[PDB]
Amino acid sequence: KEMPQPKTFGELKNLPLLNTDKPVQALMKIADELGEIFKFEAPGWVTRYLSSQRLIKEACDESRFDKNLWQALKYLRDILGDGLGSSWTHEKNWKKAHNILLPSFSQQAMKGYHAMMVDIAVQLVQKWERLNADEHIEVPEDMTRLTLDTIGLCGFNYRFNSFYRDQPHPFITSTVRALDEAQNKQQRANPDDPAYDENKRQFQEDTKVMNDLVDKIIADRKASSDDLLTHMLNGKDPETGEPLDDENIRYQIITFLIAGHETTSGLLSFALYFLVKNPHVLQKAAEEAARVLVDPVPSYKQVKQLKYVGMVLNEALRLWPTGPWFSLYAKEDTVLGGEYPLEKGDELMVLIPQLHRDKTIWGDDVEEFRPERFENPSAIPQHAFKPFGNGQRACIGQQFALHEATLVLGMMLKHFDFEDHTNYELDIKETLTLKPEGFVVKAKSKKIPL
Ligand code: HEM
Ligand SMILES: C[C@]12CC[C@H]3[C@@H](CCC4=CC(=O)CC[C@@]43C)[C@@H]1CC[C@@H]2O
Repeated sequence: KEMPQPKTFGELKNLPLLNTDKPVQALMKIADELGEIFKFEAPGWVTRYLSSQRLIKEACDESRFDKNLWQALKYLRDILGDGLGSSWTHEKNWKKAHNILLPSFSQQAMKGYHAMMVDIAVQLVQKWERLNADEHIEVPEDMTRLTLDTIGLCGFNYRFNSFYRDQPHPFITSTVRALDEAQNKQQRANPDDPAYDENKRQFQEDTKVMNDLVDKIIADRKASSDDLLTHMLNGKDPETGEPLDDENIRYQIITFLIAGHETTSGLLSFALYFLVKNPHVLQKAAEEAARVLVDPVPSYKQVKQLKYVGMVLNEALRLWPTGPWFSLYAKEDTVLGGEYPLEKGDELMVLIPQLHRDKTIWGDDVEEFRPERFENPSAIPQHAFKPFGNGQRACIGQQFALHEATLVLGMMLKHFDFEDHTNYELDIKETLTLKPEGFVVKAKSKKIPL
């Protein structure tokens, strides 16, 4: 009945427990101690963190709970406005943009993106083919080169040309710094203190970087396509008959450029990490890649046939879902789990990595990397596996991400053997989205021509 809560610090309430650069990992440790639900209060906000499938299945009932803008997401509205992921479900532009953009993620759209995804994937493989003997690969850095370029090209017919730069693209640097600031601002007792004026200035500078790139993309399109940008500019919502206005279009462009790259780069990076730490799994995945990818360019159908590679990616998303949060609020008063009364408006936060370690669902070996868990996906209980969120606010990009990641990981496993040459110790960096910081490998080419 009474809800668990970690210790408080006077008027700071629970906030000092989140003074860390790894908040999801810190909150997982609180869930370890307190169980499937605990309340957390800051001077500015209150939420309840959920970790069990039993309770999360209830939170995913859209007749009782709607998507909530949790604190860091509210901060991102300064950049993303009422773009798709940062709008309330009841905000006019959510359903409008959802209706206008959903056909850009049809299976037919995916088939149309395939050749562009191959273009960027081939650039990754060629970069690695061209390294010298004394070199290694910076894995998340190169995955982010690939995933930013892929959403640029597929979504906007724009080439970031990230493989032509040996430093991250400036859009990446500004994305990391802005999302890091949204993460950190949550932990500040007094965010309007002038101590944080320099953080505000930098956040505005990163916002201007993003908006300058949006201007270039828009100018490029004028000076040149059936893609996301086409639908932003020309589509009409079939419900309201209305188009997106120019202000919301700008928010959507930034929205898709950010969301289209970071979680997918983290996934590819974690997937490669788990493969080199589990060589027998790597061998099985590499065997599938060689058996299926018989042509120099993978076809759309061949990527759909990479079943074990798909299982590898799902299992990586099980252990470290790379956007590890989604938040709900109670639409009306209701009792959660038969035990915890909630009031209309009360916030819930789904701790996805902890959901994915629910032993009553997965068994006791929750920490083992075992892609065979996903051999028969219909055998996984409803709402036990939620790396893409829930309901009408689930990830619109889920099929895009998985097709890109399956294609790229398949080509990687076809073209190289991998060495964990530093015996890398997993260090998970959090800037809202997760990545294995510092993960490096050496690739030995299998000498298979493109
Ligand atoms: C493995 C990669 C990905 C993961 C783990 C992921 C995860 C998520 C999650 C958890 C949400 C729900 C957030 C919430 O409820 O507050 C979401 C929403 C979203 N994702 Fe992704 N995502 C991935 C890839 C992508 C890609 C490639 C795109 C774009 C092409 C994308 C665009 C979006 C957008 C626009 C939303 C908001 C949807 C809406 O509210 O209408 N994501 N994603
Ligand atoms: C806001 C957004 C959907 C929610 C994303 C956000 C990028 C950062 C992010 C990381 C997470 O760990 C949870 C999901 C969030 C909070 C995405 C940027 C554009 C998309 O609309």
